[PDB]
Amino acid sequence: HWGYGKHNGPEHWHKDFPIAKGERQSPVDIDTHTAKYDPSLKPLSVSYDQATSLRILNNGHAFNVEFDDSQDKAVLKGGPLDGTYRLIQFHFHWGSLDGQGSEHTVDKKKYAAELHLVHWNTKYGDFGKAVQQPDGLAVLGIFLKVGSAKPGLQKVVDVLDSIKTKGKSADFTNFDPRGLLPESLDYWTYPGSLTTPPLLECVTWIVLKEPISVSSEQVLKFRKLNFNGEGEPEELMVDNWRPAQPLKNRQIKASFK
Ligand SMILES: [Zn+2]
Repeated sequence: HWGYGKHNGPEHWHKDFPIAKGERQSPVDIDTHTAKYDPSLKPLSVSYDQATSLRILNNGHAFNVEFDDSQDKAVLKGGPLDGTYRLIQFHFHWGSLDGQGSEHTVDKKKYAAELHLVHWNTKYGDFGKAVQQPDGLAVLGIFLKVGSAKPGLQKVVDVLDSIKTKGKSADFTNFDPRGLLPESLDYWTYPGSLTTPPLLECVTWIVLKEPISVSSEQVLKFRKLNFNGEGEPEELMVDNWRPAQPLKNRQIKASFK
């Protein structure tokens, strides 16, 4: 099955998922000088006051913090979006060392990690229908750099030892994703895809300009996770990022100058 090794990593995915070589694949390099400032872009509306986290899952490629998406309780709107998108889960991508890990890059710079808050368009009723539509998902992408600790991340870090291996989950209630946001909501946006199989071309990407700072100790705990299941040969969950894909016939727009 697909993964992030020599034998099954991103450069192999096209064999099972031919859309990997499609016209709107993610992630991409954000060339900051080429991105067009678009004064028509609205401020992002992130409304997470009523978010209900339920559970955290090691799915063998990342860990997902899952939310109750049975009502409009944690929603993204505004920005480049028309309508309302409900938060279903967040997860991260990260590296074996601090010099790589992000999926998007900024003028070819790689960050230590990247957070993806995944939301689906309520006009399609459920996530599985949304991913079949070109405007089905909105993913908020946030870069992580290593420096000061992110206090709001620590609850996530300190549950990872309970979900070390693929298929483990743990109760994860009352977690407030507002604690993972940077101060500014300035953003880049472009049309793209999920960055994991099935690589569906259903995403409006919203990538924040300002990274959050996490500590080296926080990121080191991410790197103690395992891709493998319980008892299997240990293969650390590191370098679970897809590299930048061709931009093709797309424009990246900036909300800011
Ligand atoms: Zn992701």
